[PDB]
Amino acid sequence: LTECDREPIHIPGAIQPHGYLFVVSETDLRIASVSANVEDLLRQPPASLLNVPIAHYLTAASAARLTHALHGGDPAAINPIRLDVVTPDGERAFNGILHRHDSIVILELEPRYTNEFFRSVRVAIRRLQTAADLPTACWIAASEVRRITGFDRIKVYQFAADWSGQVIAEDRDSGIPSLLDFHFPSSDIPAQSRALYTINPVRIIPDIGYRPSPLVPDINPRLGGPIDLSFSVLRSVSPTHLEYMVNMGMHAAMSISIVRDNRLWGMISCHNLTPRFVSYEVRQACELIAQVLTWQIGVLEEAEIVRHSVRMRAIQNRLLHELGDEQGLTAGLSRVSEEMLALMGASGFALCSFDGVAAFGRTPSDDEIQALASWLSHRESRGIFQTQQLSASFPEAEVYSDIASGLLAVPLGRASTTLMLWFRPEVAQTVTWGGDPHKPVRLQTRASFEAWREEVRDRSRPWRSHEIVAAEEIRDLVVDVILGRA
Amino acid sequence: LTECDREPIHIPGAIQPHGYLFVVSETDLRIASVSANVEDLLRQPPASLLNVPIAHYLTAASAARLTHALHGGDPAAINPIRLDVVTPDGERAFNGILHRHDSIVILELEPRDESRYTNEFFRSVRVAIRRLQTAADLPTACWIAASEVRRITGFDRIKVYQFAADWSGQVIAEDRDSGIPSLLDFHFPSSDIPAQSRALYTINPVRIIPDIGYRPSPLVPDINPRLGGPIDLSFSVLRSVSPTHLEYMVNMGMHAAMSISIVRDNRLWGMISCHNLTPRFVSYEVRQACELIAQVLTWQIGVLEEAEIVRHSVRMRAIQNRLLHELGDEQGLTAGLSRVSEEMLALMGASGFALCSFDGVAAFGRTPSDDEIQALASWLSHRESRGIFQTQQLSASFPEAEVYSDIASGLLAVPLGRASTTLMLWFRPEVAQTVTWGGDPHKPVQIGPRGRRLQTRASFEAWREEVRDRSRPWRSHEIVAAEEIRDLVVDVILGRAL
Ligand SMILES: */C=C/C1=C(C)C(=O)N/C1=C\C1=NC(=C\c2[nH]c(/C=C3\NC(=O)C(C=C)=C3C)c(C)c2CCC(=O)O)/C(CCC(=O)O)=C1C
Ligand SMILES: */C=C/C1=C(C)C(=O)N/C1=C\C1=NC(=C\c2[nH]c(/C=C3\NC(=O)C(C=C)=C3C)c(C)c2CCC(=O)O)/C(CCC(=O)O)=C1C
Repeated sequence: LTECDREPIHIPGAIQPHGYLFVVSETDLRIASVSANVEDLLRQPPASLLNVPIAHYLTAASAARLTHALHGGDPAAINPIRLDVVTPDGERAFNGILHRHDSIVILELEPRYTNEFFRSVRVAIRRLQTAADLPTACWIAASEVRRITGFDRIKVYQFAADWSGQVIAEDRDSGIPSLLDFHFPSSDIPAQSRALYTINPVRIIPDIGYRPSPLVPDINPRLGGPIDLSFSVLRSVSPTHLEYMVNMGMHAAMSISIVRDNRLWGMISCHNLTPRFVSYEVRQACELIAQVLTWQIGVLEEAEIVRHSVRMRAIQNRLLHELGDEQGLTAGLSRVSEEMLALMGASGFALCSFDGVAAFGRTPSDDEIQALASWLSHRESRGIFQTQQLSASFPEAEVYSDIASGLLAVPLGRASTTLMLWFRPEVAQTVTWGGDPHKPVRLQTRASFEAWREEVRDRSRPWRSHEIVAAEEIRDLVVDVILGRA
Repeated sequence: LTECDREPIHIPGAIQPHGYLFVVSETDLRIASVSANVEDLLRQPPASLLNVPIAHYLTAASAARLTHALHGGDPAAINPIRLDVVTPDGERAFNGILHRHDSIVILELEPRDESRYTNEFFRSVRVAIRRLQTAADLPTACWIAASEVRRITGFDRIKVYQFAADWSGQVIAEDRDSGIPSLLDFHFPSSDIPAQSRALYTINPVRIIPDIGYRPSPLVPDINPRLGGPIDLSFSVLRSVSPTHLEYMVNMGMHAAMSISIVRDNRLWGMISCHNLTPRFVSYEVRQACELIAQVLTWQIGVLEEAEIVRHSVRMRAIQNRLLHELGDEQGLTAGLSRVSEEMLALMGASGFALCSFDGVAAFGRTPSDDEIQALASWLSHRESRGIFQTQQLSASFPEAEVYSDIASGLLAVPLGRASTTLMLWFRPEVAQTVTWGGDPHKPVQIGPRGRRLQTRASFEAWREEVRDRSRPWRSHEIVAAEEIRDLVVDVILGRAL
């Protein structure tokens, strides 16, 4: 497990030959380190070229652009820089991808779009923005990716709390295999890969079986440690993970992080049969989709709540009056119980006092919710508690599996414990993974990615964010009436 | 027309007889005043009920439901309240709409118009909302709110009306039943919803006139038991409205009207106006969902705006890049602009732009003469603002620009510094557009019998006008790329101190 976490993926001393790197002390822009693969391009030796002014390499026009872009700077949205390299053959040019990190400066060379193009992306974005829900937004995101990257398969993979994931949307060309609901374990994106991706959000491997060029030399020329190659686009990628890809059987891979409030939310993973490369530009457009999709994630969240303000208004009104006039509160509840229970996805709900309990629907008896309450107190919040699987973190609960696998708990008090608990019952479901996910490898890639299935119990259906808000708006009501009457 | 503005619509002495008003001195909730039409429900007469336990008129449960609602105090979202009124003739059930104002309590009773609101209804508004939220652009979204409103209120015609800088507006979306006359795109003058109306509508967002030919029951009496003045029915739903307007409506062919305000950043943005040929009433519960649609619509306007921006990062990011690299790297900034000009212009949606200092001018595209921009910029200096300036008709505020109207009626002026010495101006040329009106907008009223200024004009047929002197509207997103372009010019210029 944690052995997977421990590799340095950021320092390999190597790259991907579909491009050419350089490191520079900037003052006159002297090549402080360069990559092996350079020789096929200028036909000269390798360490010879160290401490050499880059500029005589660059057509006049080009060289000047480089220098400016460095302090060009506004707003470090200088990439890509169109360069032309002076050479033995004659006129041939590049896209240049420059960055600074750890007091050294890196420049990478990569291969070189119209009014028709922007429009393609504009409409990508429109569709995404007008998506009705999250599953649908993800799909639009997958295909618009697919459409503009020409890849055989796009997946939107979203992390679960445990850093296991699930492919929640896919789009593939006719005659390409599918991973469309598959889960995969945390081993698959180790804690370090993950954390790198949270700040470097796009990466590509245009041929998964590349010829790794190393660096002449591999040292930081101004701080003298290992070269930290994190924000290099050409940074050669862990061999571990590499065979992994011939295993899936895809001869190219790209992926764009989905980052949401600085926590990685998921990835767009992209697979093609033949090797394939697409220009920086397209990856940029991809990242801009990925971005929009991230933003949408929340607007869909706000929207889902609104869609449901209506029962809510109505129910408030009823609930209000129906509790309003009766000579008991506890009574007043019973009457609206069902529509409420129905509003929440729920089979039952309790109110546990220090001094008793009021139970409604499918719940555990009076004795044991007070047990449940007692337990709730310790948790490292006095805010809402929620889960689909109670017994995961409360093994005393495996018994209510049948009727409370899922619990929503809302305190009335600002930090008081007199609570409203909503229960939901088990719902068995079947999840499919890569292979025996109890056998994910530490060592190399596991052999197989064919569907493997597993029967989960003691778990309720997920709590939707908006049902939570209604719990709250409901506590808000019982709170008021509870107050109004002393 | 400031007299049209002076008619005080919140102090009539009457209500609309489809409902019954009250007002109560509050402890024992004794009745302090009522409307004439009360007579029809309780064969007794006004004064026989003045100052009495209102609850004497209610069932055990209703009275308490009311009383418990008197400090209901769950927001003021207690409305409507099921009241059951005891009567001579058989039993009578009302929707009760309680509110406080001018130091008193007012209660109104309106017809319950589902004896049950259902699960089918909830889904209908849910899908109304989903649609409204997934709209592609402001028009479509306006339209959606219209049809969905239409689906649940059933009125023959639903309009979305959007106000402009002068309090004229135009119908920008409409949905109607077959064979109902269309006022889509019709402009209307500010006179038609006069200032005071607008004000009330800004703080009171829904109103209905279920029959435009009603017999206004007045109130016995019209004295506030705590303030003794005339009674304020501002937030009374039942409030008999201006008769000026009432005539507007027969003159319009519609014997019922409901309208929900669209209120955005505490300014009246527009109205959803609903019209039916023959009278119609719709229940409190139904108006409330309409208001809910409007609010979803109100919010959606901004999401739409934001969305329109995001959609345009790409030309932007591009021009940004080509710019940085192409424009720094040419040995003039002037020279740089020269190049990226058309794309810029194209992104800007503009025929021309310049960069005048106090000490020079750099013009690109089709612009005014240098002398003429040099003067624009002086004038721009006296304005009391230092931010973006925008007009579709420059000559309206700067009449000396009439001359260049043909090539710059629209100006988007954006300052480099906070010191507004040197600015980047974008030009757009007058454009022909033909717009159509309610009636002639040049006599928006006529003198009524006895010599006053309150008659609605006789007709709302298309009147058309050719307008040639105003440019294309400056769009929110366009302004943004201007700001962004500015930001780039700045770096170069800064970068190049020396
Ligand atoms: C503990 C070693 C590893 C096991 C076992 C394993 O399965 N992976 C292991 C290490 C790494 N994976 C790296 C990158 C990476 N992994 C994925 C995994 C997926 N690709 C998919 O398409 C899906 C699901 C549909 C999954 C779960 C991706 C997308 C990536 C990023 C690159 C890409 O595939 O496009 C990785 C990082 C190496 C590095 O970046 O240097 C390691 C170490
Ligand atoms: C200055 C005298 C008035 C003229 C002339 C006039 O046209 N209106 C005048 C006064 C009032 N109008 C009132 C309410 C009101 N007006 C409108 C106007 C429109 N309705 C439409 O559908 C369109 C265009 C398609 C327009 C321009 C509306 C919508 C309303 C609100 C009621 C409704 O929905 O019909 C008014 C207020 C009376 C009150 O509320 O007491 C006054 C005084």
